[PDB]
Amino acid sequence: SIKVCIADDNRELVSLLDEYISSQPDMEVIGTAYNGQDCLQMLEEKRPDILLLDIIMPHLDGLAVLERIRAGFEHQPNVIMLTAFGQEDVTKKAVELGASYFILKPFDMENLAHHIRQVYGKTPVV
Ligand SMILES: [Ca+2]
Repeated sequence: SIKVCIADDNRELVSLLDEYISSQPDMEVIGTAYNGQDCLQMLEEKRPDILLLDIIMPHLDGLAVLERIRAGFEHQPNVIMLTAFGQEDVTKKAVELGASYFILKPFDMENLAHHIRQVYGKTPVV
């Protein structure tokens, strides 16, 4: 199954995401975090295939998280940014830092699941 981790400081949203993704037969939520530091700690412990990553969060933001994942971890989930902040420089930074996809809030759950499955099933070297 696709193992998903969720990082966002909106607790209600995390619960909705967890409920929906848990209802998909091919997916499982293996961890959630409410800020960037907790997200990094969660990634030390869990090895998701997919990370849903909010940007605006306390302690450490999702772009700092993205940069740390690429530089500091052996195992790397494919990351889907899921944020309200789709500012021109931020989108560009996200792709430079290794994000696999970037979805704006507000979003539809079905579209999100569609992207999860495409990103998991993705590279250029055969
Ligand atoms: Ca936020």
